[PDB]
Amino acid sequence: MTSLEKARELLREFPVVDGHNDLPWALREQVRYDLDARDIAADQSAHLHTDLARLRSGGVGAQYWSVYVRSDLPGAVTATLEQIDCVRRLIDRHPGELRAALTAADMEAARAEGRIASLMGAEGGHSIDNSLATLRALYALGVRYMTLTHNDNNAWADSATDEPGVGGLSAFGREVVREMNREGMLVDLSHVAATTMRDALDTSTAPVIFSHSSSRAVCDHPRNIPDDVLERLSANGGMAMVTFVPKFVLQAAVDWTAEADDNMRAHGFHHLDSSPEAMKVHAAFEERVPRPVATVSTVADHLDHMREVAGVDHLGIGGDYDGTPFTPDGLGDVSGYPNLIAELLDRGWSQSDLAKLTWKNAVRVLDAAEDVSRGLRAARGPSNATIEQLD
Ligand SMILES: C[C@H](N)P(=O)(O)C[C@H](CC(=O)O)C(=O)O
Ligand SMILES: [Zn+2]
Ligand SMILES: [Zn+2]
Repeated sequence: MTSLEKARELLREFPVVDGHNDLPWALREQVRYDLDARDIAADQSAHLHTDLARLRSGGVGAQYWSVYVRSDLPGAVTATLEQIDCVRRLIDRHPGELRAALTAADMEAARAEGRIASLMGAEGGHSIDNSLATLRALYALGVRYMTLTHNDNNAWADSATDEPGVGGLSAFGREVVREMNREGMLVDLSHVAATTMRDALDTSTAPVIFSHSSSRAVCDHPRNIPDDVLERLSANGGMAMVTFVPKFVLQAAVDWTAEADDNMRAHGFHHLDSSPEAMKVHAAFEERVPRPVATVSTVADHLDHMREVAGVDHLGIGGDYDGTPFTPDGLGDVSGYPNLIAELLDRGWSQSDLAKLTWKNAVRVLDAAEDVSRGLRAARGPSNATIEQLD
């Protein structure tokens, strides 16, 4: 059979545990959670990267649904609760295809019955409003990982896409990691600065993850992971879940975006300005310089290097579907995973290597977080520390 046919067979046995899908945010922005307007039980290809049929075609067996909220707007906690509510509603609306998962055991139970294990991951420490009790509340509601920062620094952690702040993690930042370790919430290092990555690895007593980050050695961009950090994963026991974002994985795209941003500033606009006037400037740039397109090969290049440095037992996949506008050819939506697996097969990846990449590593890591949590919960009570006291 073809590599694609083989890929589908392999995924039927050990499906993909995707680390970051922003369907909730997309639903929030597109229809303000009017789920009937974007029923994922129907074909949503015209509006979203995600729907149930495409997830099945793509071989997704577990999904960490992102409950991301903007860090540049007030009421982050309320918004996070609304994002969590959206995930809960989706699970309740589609019992035949989805199953809520809070543990590694739940993930296996879902796989055994043929349902997509649905977990939640918060994206940005701003979601806890400098409150450890709030962190515990999010865990109680089902959140199983939290990206320490999003695109901007918060009071206790530095973002890779912001200027240096506290120098990685502040004293309270380390306290947050300790509490996440005690609760059993995975520390997600995507988005954070390299300094923050190292501070988190020094502090965490549990395996950490990168829900959606690729290789900095392959593509030099702050959102990607440095080799020195990848090297520490084997000891930490964590995993880096490769992402598909073109402007992060394709060199030409990284350069194009940098030049597009410079062009915006050249016209007196902040590179993130979305006004009609700013859009005119960007449109003119794309007119003379077409946007480069990434491919499955681009993503495979990152996985090959990540495997060499981090090890096959420390890799995963975090597509970032519905969280980013552009996608690599062959990975246009959630139904594309088989194309990536086929490419890896053509590159010599073994069936067991691939089962680890898609399913086994993710389950091991969540189980490890649970194991570390059992020990810490029995050893001490929860922290009542405040950011004022520590910082
Ligand atoms: C804003 C989304 N929750 P995200 O998941 O943070 C997507 C970005 C890339 C982009 O803006 O396209 C990233 O992950 O770094
Ligand atoms: Zn992100
Ligand atoms: Zn996101």
